[PDB]
Amino acid sequence: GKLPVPWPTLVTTLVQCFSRYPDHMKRHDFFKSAMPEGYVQERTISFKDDGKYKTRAVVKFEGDTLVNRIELKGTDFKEDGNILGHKLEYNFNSHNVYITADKQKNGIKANFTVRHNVEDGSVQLADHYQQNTPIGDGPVLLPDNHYLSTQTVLSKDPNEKRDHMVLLEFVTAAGIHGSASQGEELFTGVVPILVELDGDVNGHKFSVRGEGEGDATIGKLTLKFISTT
Repeated sequence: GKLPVPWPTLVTTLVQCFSRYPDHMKRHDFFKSAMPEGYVQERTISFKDDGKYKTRAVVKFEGDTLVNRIELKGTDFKEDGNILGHKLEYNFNSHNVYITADKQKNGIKANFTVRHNVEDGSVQLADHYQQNTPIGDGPVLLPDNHYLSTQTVLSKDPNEKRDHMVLLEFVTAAGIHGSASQGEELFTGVVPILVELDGDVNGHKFSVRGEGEGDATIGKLTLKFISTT
């Protein structure tokens, strides 16, 4: 049934291994280098003047499919804030995701602030702190400082009765001028994606399933998400 939080607030949680890394930046793509065993992605997302999401995801291949399985816990939300009050517009701004190497954890950190347009013309900030750690023992690529630049469109399937989100997204790496990892080569074509999210926000339980595909050569995601609550 109807999600207890707005769909746009879940976009960042719902596969940065599909980012387009230009040729001169291929040695800085941690995300693909960790595949197929994958990485743990953790965030705290602080909704300013409101509550927070804490998320933990395992992103890895299962056969031909790139799977993102997430547990999301939301706390400290206001009953008539922009999130539980469903006051956010159905769209998604462009952001820069600033990445730094975390040499101690053999992974990366990222920081960025999402801007969610509110229906009254105000803006709801969602401040993201992110950490990714590889699951496997094999070498990974630890990047120089750079960012991912995003572009997203949200739409609906006119034939879908369930609460859902159709998403199209393009992401390119920037901020820095043969394959740089074996894991990079698992992304050379179109790759099927499965996303499974289990959520609890202020005791409102929900789940989301997404399916679609990624084309990392052009930085493109095409996914449809359904509330499986």
